[PDB]
Amino acid sequence: MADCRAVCSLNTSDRCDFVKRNPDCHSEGGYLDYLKGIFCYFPPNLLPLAITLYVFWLLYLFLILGVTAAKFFCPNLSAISTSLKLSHNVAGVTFLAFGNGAPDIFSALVAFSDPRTAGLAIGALFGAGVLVTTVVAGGITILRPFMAASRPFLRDITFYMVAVFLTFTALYLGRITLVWALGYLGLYVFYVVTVIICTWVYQRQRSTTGQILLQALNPLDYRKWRTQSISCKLLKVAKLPVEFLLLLTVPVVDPDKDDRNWKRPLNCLQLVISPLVLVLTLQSGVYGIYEIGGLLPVWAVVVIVGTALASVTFFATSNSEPPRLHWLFAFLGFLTSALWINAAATEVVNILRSLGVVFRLSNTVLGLTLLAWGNSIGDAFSDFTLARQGYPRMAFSACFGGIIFNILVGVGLGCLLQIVRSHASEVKLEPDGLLVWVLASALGLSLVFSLVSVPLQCFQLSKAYGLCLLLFYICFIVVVLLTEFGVIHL
Amino acid sequence: MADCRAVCSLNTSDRCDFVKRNPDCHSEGGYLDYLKGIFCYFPPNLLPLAITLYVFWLLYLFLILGVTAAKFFCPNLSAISTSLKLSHNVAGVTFLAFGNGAPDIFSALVAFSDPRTAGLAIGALFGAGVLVTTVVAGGITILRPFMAASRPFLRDITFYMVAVFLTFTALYLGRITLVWALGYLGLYVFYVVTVIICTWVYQRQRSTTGQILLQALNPLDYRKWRTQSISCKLLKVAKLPVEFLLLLTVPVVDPDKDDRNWKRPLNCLQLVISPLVLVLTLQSGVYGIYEIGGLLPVWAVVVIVGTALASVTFFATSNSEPPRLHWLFAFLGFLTSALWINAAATEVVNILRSLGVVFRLSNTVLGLTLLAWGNSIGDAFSDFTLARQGYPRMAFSACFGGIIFNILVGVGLGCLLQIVRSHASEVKLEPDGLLVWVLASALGLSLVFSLVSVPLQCFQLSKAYGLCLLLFYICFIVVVLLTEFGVIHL
Amino acid sequence: MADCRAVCSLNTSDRCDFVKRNPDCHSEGGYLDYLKGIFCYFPPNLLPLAITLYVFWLLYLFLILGVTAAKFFCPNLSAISTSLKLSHNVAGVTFLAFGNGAPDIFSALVAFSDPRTAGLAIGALFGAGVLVTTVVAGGITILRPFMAASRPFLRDITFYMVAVFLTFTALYLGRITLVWALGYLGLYVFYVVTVIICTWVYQRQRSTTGQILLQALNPLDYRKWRTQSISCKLLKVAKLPVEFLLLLTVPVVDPDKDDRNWKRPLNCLQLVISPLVLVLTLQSGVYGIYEIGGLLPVWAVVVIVGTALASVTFFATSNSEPPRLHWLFAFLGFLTSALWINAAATEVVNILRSLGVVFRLSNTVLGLTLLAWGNSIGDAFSDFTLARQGYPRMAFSACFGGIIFNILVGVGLGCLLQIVRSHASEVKLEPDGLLVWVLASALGLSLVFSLVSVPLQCFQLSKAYGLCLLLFYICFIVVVLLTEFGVIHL
Repeated sequence: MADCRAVCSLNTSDRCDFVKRNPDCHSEGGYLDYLKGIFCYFPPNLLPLAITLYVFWLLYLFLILGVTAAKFFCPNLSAISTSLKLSHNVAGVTFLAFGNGAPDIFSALVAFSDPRTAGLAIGALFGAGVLVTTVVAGGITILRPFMAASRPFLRDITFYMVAVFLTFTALYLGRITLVWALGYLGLYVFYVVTVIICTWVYQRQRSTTGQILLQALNPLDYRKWRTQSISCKLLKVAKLPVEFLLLLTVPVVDPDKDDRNWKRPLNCLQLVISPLVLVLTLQSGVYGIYEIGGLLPVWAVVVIVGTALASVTFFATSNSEPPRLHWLFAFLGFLTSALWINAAATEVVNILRSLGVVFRLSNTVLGLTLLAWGNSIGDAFSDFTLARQGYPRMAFSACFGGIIFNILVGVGLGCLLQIVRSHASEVKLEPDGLLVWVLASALGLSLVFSLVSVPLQCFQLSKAYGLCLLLFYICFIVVVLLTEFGVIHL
Repeated sequence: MADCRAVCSLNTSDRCDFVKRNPDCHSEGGYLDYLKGIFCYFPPNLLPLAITLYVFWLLYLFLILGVTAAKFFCPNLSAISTSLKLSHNVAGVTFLAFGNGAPDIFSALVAFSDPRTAGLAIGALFGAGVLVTTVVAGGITILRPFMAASRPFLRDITFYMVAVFLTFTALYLGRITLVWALGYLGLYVFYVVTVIICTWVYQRQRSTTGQILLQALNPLDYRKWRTQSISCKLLKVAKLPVEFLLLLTVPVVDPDKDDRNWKRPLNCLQLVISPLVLVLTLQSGVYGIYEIGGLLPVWAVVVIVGTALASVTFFATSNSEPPRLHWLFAFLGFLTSALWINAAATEVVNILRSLGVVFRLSNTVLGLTLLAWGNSIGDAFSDFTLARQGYPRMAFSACFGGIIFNILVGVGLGCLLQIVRSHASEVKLEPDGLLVWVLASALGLSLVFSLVSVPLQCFQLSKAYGLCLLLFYICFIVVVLLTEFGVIHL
Repeated sequence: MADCRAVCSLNTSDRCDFVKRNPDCHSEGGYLDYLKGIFCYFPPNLLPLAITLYVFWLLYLFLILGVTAAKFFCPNLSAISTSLKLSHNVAGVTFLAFGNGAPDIFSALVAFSDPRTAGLAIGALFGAGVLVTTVVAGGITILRPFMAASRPFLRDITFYMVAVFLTFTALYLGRITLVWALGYLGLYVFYVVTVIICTWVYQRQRSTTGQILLQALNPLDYRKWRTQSISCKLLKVAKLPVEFLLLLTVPVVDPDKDDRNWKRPLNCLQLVISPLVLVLTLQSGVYGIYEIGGLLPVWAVVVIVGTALASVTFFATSNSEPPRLHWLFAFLGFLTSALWINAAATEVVNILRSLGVVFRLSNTVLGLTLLAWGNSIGDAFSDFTLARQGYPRMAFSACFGGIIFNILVGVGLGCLLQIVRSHASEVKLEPDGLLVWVLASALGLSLVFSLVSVPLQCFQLSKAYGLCLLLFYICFIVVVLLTEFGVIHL
């Protein structure tokens, strides 16, 4: 079984056949085989043509994540937070945490499925934790200075430190048993229960149709369209199709407007469209193709129920006033929106992974540097967007809550599933070199620096904190890159 | 002669006898031993519980240093500074320097008594210097931004750099003679004389009884007691006994009040209590028990003289007006207060040292770290408290004056005493590894960074300076810890 | 051929003869042989007194660069910028860039003349780039906070990154051909053309005699002279001769005054003095003595033409009103002033080089530490002075424009001249150790940190950016020094 990279040294005539019968280059989770397109479709003598196009494609992806987070994800999450009268810390700890941590948990599971890649998975988790706790927090503090909550910050950082030290001990022992995974799950459940109980205790003390449908689906404001410059007009033309598709798919609820963005026919159609998208997209449509008893597919029952509910709500409410349950739509407008993030992020990885092969690079770098960046690009986008809109407290609290979520839930679930499926009494962790311990030391240093600096700063997070964190991360990345290339021997 | 740690692998029945028979399991400073209590006094099984108790004890110690510095040390020192019309720089250079540097000098002497531990002593001095010049200054600048005096800062940093480079040369030569120690003493005397002369030259240019006694000893304000929360009430109850004892022992003079905290009967009793405490505590009752000619003990003459003076001042002054020499009491209220710091700090070390055995570590690096932290914990407390109260200039100047004091006086006195006692022509310094030179390079880097940054900042010390110093110290500590564990081979 | 340093171990009687017949450790550029003066002139038994004198001399040099930049260079450059209505970015990109980069280009040429020193030359270029991009920018931001232009900053940093990566690739290949040098020259020409075109496009969118001569040459204001303190008076007395000489030599044009500093007789004499100085200075007289086919010397024609022009302008204008071409004088008042910088900087190097020969100074590294500092001392002085006067944008833009200038033009011209003179098809670059790659990684890290930080800061360059850069540079210098002395083995 020759390596996949050997297709580069193999004759151009047989490269496509080698790919068709070569494994170790068929990552999934995406939708398009990029290596296949490079090596079989586009003219063999235009290698670069596909390349530059892909680069452009990559840039287009960074536009999509720029829009979905700016217009639909953050406003829906803010409406959810306002409707339930939740504090910023609680919302950041639970909702943004789940939305930013689901892909990381899925990647951790798919990596823990193979005992060989357990070290790669734990290293990727540590790298993502380092990146989020340093660079995301730094940008959050720099973009919008603010004052953080003292008690929730101390509580969250203490819980995160406990979780990190438990993971450190588990890695040092080189093995994880059933008891460890059960303890991780119990610790996360206890953290959530403590959040809810403390928040509750603190809360007690203070005491025609068609034209409106076409207009709602029009993303172009002609009055605004007329006054833009040439570059702005071109950017708007580029953004138009994806914006129209997202408007068609993702509902939005904004409490800042008197009408609360109520578009009765559009919302009724979305009540059918969004669940269908969810079932047809989750797990790449495995549940969509699933048949209930071999007679009725899941998607058919889904569309039937959606159409029934849409007809009921169409005949139940009027155009003038939005129903009292309108905020529930925001929940849907959240969930689907989060999905529109995740898939996009996956595609970004499918870019970085592939082009990489063109220039064979070390996994001691591909799996630890680029994989964590691809996993946390959605978190970075969402946190920066929320910081710009005017909610720094929530994003800053999520910056630790989400990472606690990934570490605890991902490690525990992966270990439990590996134990149950393989019927093994333990899962063995193989430490691949000293780079894992370097990552661990960097994470510990970042956590200690934050815990020492923020209370000493009287909880007024200025820009110097973020700038110093940025310097630290850049220096750490440079040190790691120098170590991998053999310049520094440890 | 087996190592003391071997008591851990030895049978539980003979552990107490093993501790008793070996004098090396003994530490001089503490009023109370700890390893003996862990082994013999406690039930062998309840080993964790006792440990937790000690942890609690440690926390209680951090409370004591929190009170003595906040209520008695800093106000007395401020009254002393105001009475003599001294500038902030002068007071920080002399008085706070002596008060924060006496334990470091004592430790340096007790370490230089043994030629083997000379390298450990010089490394501890360098580590304490690094910690004070970086972390203490960083916290001082972060807690309260201010504008520092340019000329005294430049003078102090130049003198400190000269002293550090002289120590560097002495260490490189690997030997210290009588001439070197005499030069160190002469340099410190010249520094003090220059301070006095320059300060003098500048200003010339600019041109019933019982009820009051019981009330003075009551630390509880009932009106204030009623309005505190449950946690605050519990904290006050915990602080009450030590506060009462300190009020009984340490006089305080506050010029901010009209009466200047004049409690005539309490002060008269303190005039006898404080000297008795000084003689009975200094050198662990060493001078404490000595007898004058074998007939009259020192403490008896002390109490006789104190009672005579107390009777004289009782019959000499009235309750209405405080005597013109009242500020002299502040001097006493300073000295005893400083002692109340030092002993406490020692106890903290007796915690860190001990528990260490149970989970021993690398004394080579640890001696350098935990020992310096224990020595400088009092300096850190005093400087942070003074910065909070509103005197950043004085603490910032002390941050260099005190370290000049420790380096010069400790090294010179240790070398002189070792030469005189052992009748040797020189004292040999053995460089233990490259970690000493790493410490030296870190100290030099910190000094160069300060000397380049502060003048370039127009002497307006902001928070970024301290935050950057904190990052530097954390990174340096992480690098040292990684080097000691064999991850990085030099 | 024994090394020059061997003169130190050789007998004092033959040291001067050895120097007279010693070809190594020598260099030409200044107007003095410092080693000859140390080892032959001053009494052989007074090694130190003379050394101290040189130290004083060095300090005097730092005074000269302090005056010429403060009084004549920056005001003339500001007048040039104001007269042509140039933006700050354009002026910093072209004029200050040439003035600060001419000596670096000359040193790069004189180093590329020898194929052995190509690695030393490229390392010196990288070190100067690192120092300017970090420390100079840090001081510029700290001394005067400001808001930078976004688009020119992004453009300049992108061009600099492209140039640095091209140099990285050329060094990795270990060879430079004619095509590479021609591409470097074409890239610099394209950069200049893009600057001019973009700048042009933007603005289109917005749409008796004797007494006055003696008074002009008097640098002492008696009214101001009377009120200074003793130290200030001594400093003024020390500065008087060089100030008088510079007033005699360098014309100055200040648009802030109504008369625009018009001194008709002094300017007429300067019209002859300045060109004569230029011809009989640059190239240390190299073109200085060449003859016109023996028909006449160049200096004679120069003084004849200067006297003719001076007579014409003397008979052409009056004392009351300055001519419309007066701003052209500023151009001259710029160029000669820049020369008064360059020579001084060279002398500084002739200090550092020499005293160093006395010591066992290194070169592998030192040739890159002290040489870059000596080359960029003029740039640092000019940028700090311009930042103090109130033009931070121009100096900050020059901080990248000038370095682009040195890298591109110096490398291209050196390679082209070496190829043409030696008739070789390529120039071979020998990488001397890993320190060159360490320098490259440091430069890349600094550039990445700037490109990530400045846009994230909303282009409001505060003091924390500069302070963090200063910390980074100090740490990097300490790491390099530790690596060279064998403490850290790579």
